[PDB]
Amino acid sequence: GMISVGPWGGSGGNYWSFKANHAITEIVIHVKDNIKSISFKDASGDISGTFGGKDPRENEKGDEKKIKIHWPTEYLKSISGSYGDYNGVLVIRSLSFITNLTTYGPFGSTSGGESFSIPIADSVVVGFHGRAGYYLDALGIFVQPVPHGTISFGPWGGPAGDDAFNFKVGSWIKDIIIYADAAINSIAFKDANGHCYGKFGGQDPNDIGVEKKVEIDGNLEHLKSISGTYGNYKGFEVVTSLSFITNVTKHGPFGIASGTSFSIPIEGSLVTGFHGKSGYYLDSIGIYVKPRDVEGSISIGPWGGSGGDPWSYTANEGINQIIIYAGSNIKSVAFKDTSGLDSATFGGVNPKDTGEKNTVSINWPSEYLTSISGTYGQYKFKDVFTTITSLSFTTNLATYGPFGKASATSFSIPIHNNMVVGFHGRAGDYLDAIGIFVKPD
Amino acid sequence: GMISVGPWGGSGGNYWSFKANHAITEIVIHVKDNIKSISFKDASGDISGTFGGKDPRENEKGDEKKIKIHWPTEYLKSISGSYGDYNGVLVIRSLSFITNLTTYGPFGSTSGGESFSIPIADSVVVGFHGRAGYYLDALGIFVQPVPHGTISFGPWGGPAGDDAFNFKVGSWIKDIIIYADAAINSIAFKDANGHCYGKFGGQDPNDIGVEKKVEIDGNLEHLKSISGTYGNYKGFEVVTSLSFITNVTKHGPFGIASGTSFSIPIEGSLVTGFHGKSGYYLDSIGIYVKPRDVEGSISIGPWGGSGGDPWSYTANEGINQIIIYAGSNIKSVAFKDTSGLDSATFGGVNPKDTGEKNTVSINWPSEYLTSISGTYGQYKFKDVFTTITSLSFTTNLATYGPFGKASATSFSIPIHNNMVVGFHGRAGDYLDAIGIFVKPD
Repeated sequence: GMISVGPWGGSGGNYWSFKANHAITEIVIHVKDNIKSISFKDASGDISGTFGGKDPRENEKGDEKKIKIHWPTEYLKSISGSYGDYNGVLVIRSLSFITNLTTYGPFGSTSGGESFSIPIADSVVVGFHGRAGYYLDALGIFVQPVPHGTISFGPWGGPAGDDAFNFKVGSWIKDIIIYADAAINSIAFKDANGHCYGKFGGQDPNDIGVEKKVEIDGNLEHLKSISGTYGNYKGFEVVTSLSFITNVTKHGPFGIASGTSFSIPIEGSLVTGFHGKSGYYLDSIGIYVKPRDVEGSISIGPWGGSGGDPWSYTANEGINQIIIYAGSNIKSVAFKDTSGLDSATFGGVNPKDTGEKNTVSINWPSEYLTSISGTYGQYKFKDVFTTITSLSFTTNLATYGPFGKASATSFSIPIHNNMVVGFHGRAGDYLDAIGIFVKPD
Repeated sequence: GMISVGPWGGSGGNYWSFKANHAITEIVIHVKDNIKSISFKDASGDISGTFGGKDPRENEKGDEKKIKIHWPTEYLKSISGSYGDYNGVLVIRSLSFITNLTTYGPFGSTSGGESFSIPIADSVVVGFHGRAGYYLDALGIFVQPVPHGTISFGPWGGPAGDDAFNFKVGSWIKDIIIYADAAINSIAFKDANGHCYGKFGGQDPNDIGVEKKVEIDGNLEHLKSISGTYGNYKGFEVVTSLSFITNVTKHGPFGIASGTSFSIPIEGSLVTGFHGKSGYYLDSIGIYVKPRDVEGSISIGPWGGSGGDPWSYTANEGINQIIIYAGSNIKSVAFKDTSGLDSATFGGVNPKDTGEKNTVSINWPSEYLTSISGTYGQYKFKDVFTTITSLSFTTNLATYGPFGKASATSFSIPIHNNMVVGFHGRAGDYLDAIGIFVKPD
């Protein structure tokens, strides 16, 4: 489960990759004028084999530079460098390796090239990829988030804005509502669950702009990336255009393409959030991404009634906390994870009937969710509803609950060798129904 | 899911591996006296990068040789070669590449030490691994079964025998029964289900040997490989000693080590059967292996009564067919897979009583098993039994059943985005209990 970034450099040579089994602790380059070749080593002593360095010319050859990464206190987090001509072929000319502690390089030549850098954070480099033949034509990285982190790119745009925004979702981005004329005036977003984020921007009464929507069909499509431009608009530096890149198509552009353009060459990603600043307009924006082994999880249930609005929550890392409100039945549920991803509250919408707060703690990852059990049936307040009435959560070490009160119809899952990676169901005033997402382990 | 074989060669340099994403279609070696270096190229054009050849010497470059594999009509299945001293280092001295149609090589010096060969069959080489520094210290391969096949190794031993054996299991080897004194007189095996395999050998009326047992605890251990010796015993060429290699320990030797030794350096393998020849003694023995899954498997259930004997069945490739004999309930169920793996029959141990035969076909892989549901209740013949009363099987395309007759209590599994890879439960005269093994998709 990792995100591909890049590669940067020429289009020649053949694709290679090296996904380290253990942390990357060494990089070996041969340099003269350009980068002749690269190889790697992980913490276990495994090596990647050498990419590039293939002539037959012996001179050229290049001086050996070894770069040490002091795992675990130091880890590789990113790279920079430059590309440009060699013998007529577009290749890597210089490289720098960026850790949580310092930067190594640049190695190679700093002049006469197109340089690249990556506006990334909260990442660890767990491998490389690129192109090679006689030379290293191109180089990229594979990244995973730091423990308890979420990879982010950007933001791009200008420095101002009065309202900062920052969110991550536990399902997927389903809708994007943009207002735009020459600039992006505002953006807002909806969850798979129908939860709305923002109106970030559009505070200028004279200048709200013109509404356009992106509607993502989650059965066929997922948001993978963004691109756009930023520049002047009425004296300010703001986002002037955006496009939304999925696995199917590119939506937009929205706004008009002016100033500096930006993009992120990423694959294997799902966008799970956005951060930036807005005021009158959209000053700056960047994304949060999670790796997609989006080909992946088993779903069980839900159990319970058919009322309520459907919801789902999949952890970014590990489910840490459950907040259950209960009385005679389960009014609401909510989840938190070790990376700080907190679900909306599912249920508990009628303030006359919200029950009592219960918190469940899970010492993740040595303790982790494993199953649920409970009952469902009729519950009356003003109307009659069919809901979850009692609920328990089991881990590898413990069973928490039951919360609520037992009604006749019980439910349970005689299941083993699994972990629970998220939940789903229906909720309105109460928790109508609940089930689980599981993976082996 | 692949098995590692070898590597052969010295302990110098560093470990490396290459697992191709598509079929290996090219191999590049540099040869002078030893193999200076190696790299690979798969059908999409992706390269591995170069292992070895870090020598700063010149008449140390070696001549480049390319080997093409004419995929998909030709595929790599094995290798052979030799290793020995070069400048005081134990390295790969020569190599050959073995295909379904032909052999390429030898490349390098044959005159030189130790040769190696692999008595393998039904394999596809999907990768290599080895050790490399200045030179190519060592090489091995990763393998998978051909479609519908099972990787085999051996047999080792002498060429005669009046009887022959050849079986595979759908659980694992729990027991091994050996009669031995100076040679191996006979061998037998038990399933995890207690089903017995043969007694092969022990036909000398004057010389049957002393019994010894190996018990494998299927919770902390699994059979991985075997080794042993073969040579003369009273004018027969037979297996003289065997040991049984698990992920933890090595059980044996049984018999006495005399004549020629054999071993097969594999990792990632689960032994799933045996083949060979036997008569008075054990003439020859070989193994079947399956990759121990880097993917794990979720268990659900079982549902039903507590009576009976535990059994499990896990498909080698994918479930193809099911046989049930239920009338007023369920005497037995059985299963077949697309690789020829046939399960035992799980109860219908009463001559009297076996209901009517029912064959269910699944178009694996385009059609595949989804879940189950049934009933349990009380069934009476001579006495009273809590068994599974009726039963149904869902796939991604259809349901099959029920069989027999629905009772009071009806269990089901509200599961999605999964495939069933096997079953487990309890059986006697009837199917007391049944549950499933699932994975995502």
